[PDB]
Amino acid sequence: KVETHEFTAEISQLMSLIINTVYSNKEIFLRELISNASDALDKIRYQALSDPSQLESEPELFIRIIPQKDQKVLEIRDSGIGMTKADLVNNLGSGTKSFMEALSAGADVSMIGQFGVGFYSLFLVADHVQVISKHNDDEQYVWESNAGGKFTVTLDETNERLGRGTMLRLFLKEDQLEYLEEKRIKEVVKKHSEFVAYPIQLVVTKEVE
Ligand SMILES: CC[C@@H](C)Nc1cc(C(=O)N[C@H]2C[C@H]3CC[C@@H](C2)N3c2ccc(C(=O)C3CC3)cn2)c(C)cc1C(N)=O
Repeated sequence: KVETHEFTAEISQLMSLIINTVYSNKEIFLRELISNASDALDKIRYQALSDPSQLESEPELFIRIIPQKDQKVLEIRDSGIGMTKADLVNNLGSGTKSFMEALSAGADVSMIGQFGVGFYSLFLVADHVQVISKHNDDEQYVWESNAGGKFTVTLDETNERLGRGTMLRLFLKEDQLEYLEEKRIKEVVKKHSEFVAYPIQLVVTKEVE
């Protein structure tokens, strides 16, 4: 059963801004999303210093990028802490207002991650997103959205089990399909995410002839 919720007004306004801006360095979306993954992996790793059974839901700590060319979808999966349904309905934090203000004063989009709202840079290159997530002691959910208006949260009894962590599915814009290319992904990872302290896997798929 689907639950529908409205974005705060400032989030809808941020989305509309990002999805329509003409920024010439849109590749930074991948850095912002890998930084969120890294942070989520740090959080589970450090909780597990007190309580190592927290890692049992998925013993590997990794980041995994899966272009799906048939679907025009770029997936980014991590085995970090994940998000509770509460994180998914009410959000985490106000970073959103503080970043539109910042843009007003000439701030660069590349600085979105200083304000904790790096997730939304994905709308530089995508017009729809699914967030699949699984937190310890809660269920697996799909959060889904176009850019502005409503988002939905749905109990996930259909998809592959994450074990623990998060998978973003970016539905790429027709002008940004280069982020399905292996060499483009590799060089953007190496340029902006060179010092991430977790392995970054990239899946290349030979599709059936
Ligand atoms: C603890 C996780 C953190 C370290 N990393 C991540 C953070 C995020 C992230 O930003 N999600 C938030 C919460 C959810 C899911 C996407 C988006 C932003 N949503 C919402 C939800 C609600 C609202 C609202 O208007 C409120 C109703 C009024 C706005 N936005 C993500 C997506 C992943 C990771 C990660 N890879 O693990």
